[PDB]
Amino acid sequence: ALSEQLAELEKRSGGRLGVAVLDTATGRRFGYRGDERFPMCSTFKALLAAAVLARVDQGKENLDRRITYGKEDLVDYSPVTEKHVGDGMTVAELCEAAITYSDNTAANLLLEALGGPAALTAFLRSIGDNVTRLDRWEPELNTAAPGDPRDTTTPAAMAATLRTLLLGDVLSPASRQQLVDWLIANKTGDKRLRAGLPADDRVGDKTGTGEHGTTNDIAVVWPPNHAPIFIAVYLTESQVDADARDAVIAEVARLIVAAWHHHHHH
Ligand SMILES: [Mg+2]
Ligand code: NA
Repeated sequence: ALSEQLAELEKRSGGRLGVAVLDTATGRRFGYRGDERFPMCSTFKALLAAAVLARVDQGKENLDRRITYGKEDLVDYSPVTEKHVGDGMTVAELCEAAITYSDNTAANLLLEALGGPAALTAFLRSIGDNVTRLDRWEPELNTAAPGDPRDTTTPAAMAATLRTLLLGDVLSPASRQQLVDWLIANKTGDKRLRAGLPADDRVGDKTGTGEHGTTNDIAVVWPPNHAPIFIAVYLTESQVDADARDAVIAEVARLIVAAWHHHHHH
């Protein structure tokens, strides 16, 4: 049923919709185009923060190190970093801005601190993700050209990598919890998966937004008294407007809730 419902939602969107879910309480998993590539856009920033935290755990980076930068480093969509040219920001403040506001300059400064897109990709390979690839910087990585494998993931690989990072022992307990806390504090996803999930659930998420009608959201969801559910949703080549694309994502969450046994709103 869920596959046919998502096929109909995909038709409404006019684009290509990818979904992956895994429930760590029951083990139930689901995919719709789960092995097809989609542009990550800003969903990669969750993985970037994880790679930075791994360097902190190794003593190669410090969350309190202050990065100064200039006006010339600002790229489009930098709501936090544009306020701190004068004083700089610490590595922790840049991770917070990249995840919770999707700040693009913060992501570029963190990519520079990591060594670049190949460093992030090599980190992902080292933790068992053989799919996801980062090739470019902000804002070019949001081009989302159909057929272009640069800066892509698959819904199943991204949800699997989130499980490794948030439940596995890749990161120290402090770093793992910090990453979770940043995702829980996200400010950009209120109209996406969060809008379709039960109000009692605790949610961390990272959105992505790009050209070619690309709207994405990846989330870790804790229902009360319940091991977490991981959800990755990618929508691209969509023909409907930005609010309608957000509503597609929220509807995926509602459809997952409806298909899940014993789960409901209210
Ligand atoms: Mg359950
Ligand atoms: Na400066």
